[PDB]
Amino acid sequence: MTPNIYQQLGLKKVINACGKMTILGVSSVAPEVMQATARAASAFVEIDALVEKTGELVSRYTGAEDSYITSCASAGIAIAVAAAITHGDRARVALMPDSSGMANEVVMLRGHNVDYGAPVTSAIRLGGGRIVEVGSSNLATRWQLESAINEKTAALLYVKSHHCVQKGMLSIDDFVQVAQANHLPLIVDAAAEEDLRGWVASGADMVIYSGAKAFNAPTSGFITGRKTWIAACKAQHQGIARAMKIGKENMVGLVYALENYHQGQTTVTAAQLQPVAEAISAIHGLYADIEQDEAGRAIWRIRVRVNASELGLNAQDVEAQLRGGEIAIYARKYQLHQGVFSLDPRTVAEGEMALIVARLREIAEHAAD
Amino acid sequence: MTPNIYQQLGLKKVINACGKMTILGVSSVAPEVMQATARAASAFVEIDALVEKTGELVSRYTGAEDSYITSCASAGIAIAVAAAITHGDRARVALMPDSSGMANEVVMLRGHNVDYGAPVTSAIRLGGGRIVEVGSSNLATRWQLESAINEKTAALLYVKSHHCVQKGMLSIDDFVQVAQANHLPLIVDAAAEEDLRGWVASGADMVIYSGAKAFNAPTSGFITGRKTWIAACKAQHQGIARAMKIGKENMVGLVYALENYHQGQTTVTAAQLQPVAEAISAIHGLYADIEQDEAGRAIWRIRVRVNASELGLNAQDVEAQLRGGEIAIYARKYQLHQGVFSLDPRTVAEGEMALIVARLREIAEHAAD
Amino acid sequence: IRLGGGRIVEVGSSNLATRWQLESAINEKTAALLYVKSHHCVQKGMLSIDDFVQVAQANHLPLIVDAAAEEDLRGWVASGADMVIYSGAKAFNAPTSGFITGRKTWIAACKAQHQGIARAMKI
Ligand SMILES: [Ca+2]
Ligand SMILES: [Ca+2]
Ligand SMILES: [Ca+2]
Ligand SMILES: [Ca+2]
Ligand SMILES: [Ca+2]
Ligand SMILES: [Ca+2]
Ligand SMILES: [Ca+2]
Ligand SMILES: [Ca+2]
Ligand SMILES: [Ca+2]
Repeated sequence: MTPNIYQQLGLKKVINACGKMTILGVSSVAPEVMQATARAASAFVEIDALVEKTGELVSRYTGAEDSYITSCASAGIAIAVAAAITHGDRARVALMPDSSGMANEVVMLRGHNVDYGAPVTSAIRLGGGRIVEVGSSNLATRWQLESAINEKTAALLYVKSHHCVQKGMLSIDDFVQVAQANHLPLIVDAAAEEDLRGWVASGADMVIYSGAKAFNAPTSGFITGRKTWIAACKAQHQGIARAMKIGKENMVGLVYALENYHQGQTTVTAAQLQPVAEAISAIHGLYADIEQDEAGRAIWRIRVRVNASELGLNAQDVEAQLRGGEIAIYARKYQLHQGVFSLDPRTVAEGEMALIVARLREIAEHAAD
Repeated sequence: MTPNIYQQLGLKKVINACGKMTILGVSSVAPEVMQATARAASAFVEIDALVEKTGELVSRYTGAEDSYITSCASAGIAIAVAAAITHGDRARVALMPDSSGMANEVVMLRGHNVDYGAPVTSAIRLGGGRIVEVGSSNLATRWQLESAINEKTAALLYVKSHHCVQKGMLSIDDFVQVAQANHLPLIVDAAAEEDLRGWVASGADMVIYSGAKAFNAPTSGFITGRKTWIAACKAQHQGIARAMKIGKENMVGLVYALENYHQGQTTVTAAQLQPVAEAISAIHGLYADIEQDEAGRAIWRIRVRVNASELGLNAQDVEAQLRGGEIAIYARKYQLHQGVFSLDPRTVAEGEMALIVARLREIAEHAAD
Repeated sequence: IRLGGGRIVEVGSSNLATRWQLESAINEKTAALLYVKSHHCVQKGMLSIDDFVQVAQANHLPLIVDAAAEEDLRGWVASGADMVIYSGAKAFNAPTSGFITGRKTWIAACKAQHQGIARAMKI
């Protein structure tokens, strides 16, 4: 392959087969999307008019009243909290994140206090919020959520993620009901979610997505929800949002990435994966098969099982040599203890499949057995 | 002209003749720079290796030990303060911006407390800093700077800007001497500055630039300085810097924009401006002449003076109709009270000069006199 | 200001000050608004004397104007300021002196200071 730009700077060529991981650059933007960004970058625009129009265009995909584009989902969380605390008041916006003497408590489940590389507490604290944790890490009841609300509460936060505790937690419906009964905004963190309308439709006031993670967009994120609260988010441009800046180029890039996602994307069919699966199985000690997501639909992956006796290496040794090689090959390390590594083709580009098989055989030949 | 992407979204075509203004998108990235960004966006990379290499490449232009790329200059200020307060300690990084019980005072001149669309206080406060203002708005002595230092002081901040009070303030040398005498880091805000080496060479520990403003780069900024303090800046990726994210694409874009700036750029010569100046003077009531910067070198601009009696409109009426027209034309509004507006050709692209002259005549014809 | 018992509340930045910033600084602890006319002050980007008069009269608070070097005796009183301060030596080549001029109700409160802090500022 012709060397990528990172190879030209002295870095390794990376093959992504794990997923949208922040340690590898999150996502690969489509070339059609980068064209729209470059044309936007090479021209001036009235930013105030761009903010409204991009919010209007993004809202067409989410079904909310208005939308606001941010630099990332973490910035969306900080802005959404600041919106709930300041109500858009220009004086309070300049004070953030020193919310002294204001209603600044953000109520969330303890099971949702998650670390995605950085603690979700940091994003909330940047917006001026003070975290109030509800329930235990394994169980949370509704009366615990209702008792946590008092005159200092500024917002409720619901976090949707596989990082969160999956059982024993309250439903999104419980948060909506408690929030509207106390006349408080409900904020939803759906950073990796691809469902654009489901979280807004549930009655949440502000929902936060990450444009890079889910929709393979240039570095971006957006808040979508009620126009009154989105307006309070926009007011943060004179405050904390000035440090979380996204330019006109990536604002446009997100919009075209949403349209590129809405038009549809041709996912890799199972028929295409089988030739790659057969080649890996030919290697001594490696057995490869195509597997749909055991708990998910419309996702095909190549599961590879390693026999230490035949190959001479365990699955941990294979995965490490895949990354450590001259071409950094990142596979899924979930079931590595069980002797299995898997390949997610969604982040794999054309031809990259063949290179992974070549490295697998080279690792086998270097066993020398 | 073929409609730009913003025109396709329903927005006005903008002609920039004022300068790098945040209300118009700051800057126009060079097409060669956008190519490097698109290739970077369409590929994965080990971010940890990219952070070091980009810091090394940026440091070649500034002469500092190391460098760190940020989303904007405001993010660089927040990170630099957090670096001075946390010293890179992972526990303190997670606490920001709640720097309770730490040395968190940032000492700066009151004459440097400026508003660039957002108060510089907001960026400092996001990093955990508490502002300590030195001197008055018109005068600041050295003993005032030395008396402000105590065991709670975390850093000294020097702000370079035309927004700052120009006379009566302390020199950069005074800040360096006081900072090193108390063993405290000196932070310099040089967001719009094009001098990459002068501020680092003066002995400042961390200097902050804006990649978009000065070097016509995609949305970016960087901190450059001593490796020990830059290391404390990098440590903020697990804390407040997670919300001020810049992706791999604009990280590369800044590096290629610095090389595109270092190779040199062909500035518009005075000979090229004269045809445009002559056409404007042909209009009744308008007198146009080329003028070098009265206080600056190597900057040519087209100063246009309006005669209300002849034209029928004052300079304020002309400037407003330039912006309000179907093509938004932004001129310099500094001496508009004196009956003069000027045209800065640095942000004007090829052919855009001719369109401005056409609108000027249309405004004159619509006088109907 | 501190000799008179005041605690300073600063509005805006050194280069820019908006009206909503001026109005937000007013609260139940506010005792007066102060406008300073001088070449020492920042010229561009600051609020006009009219903005201070309107905000002061909207909160029933006294507006104080420092016009020490000003030779305009009537212009600052005419704008509606409650107390305007001049320096007799600076502008009118007088022996060491100064004066406060303004509304009779507030000048009376100034005269009342002769039993207090004004005993140390004797003319
Ligand atoms: Ca509201
Ligand atoms: Ca749902
Ligand atoms: Ca072993
Ligand atoms: Ca080789
Ligand atoms: Ca250190
Ligand atoms: Ca210098
Ligand atoms: Ca008129
Ligand atoms: Ca027409
Ligand atoms: Ca007057």
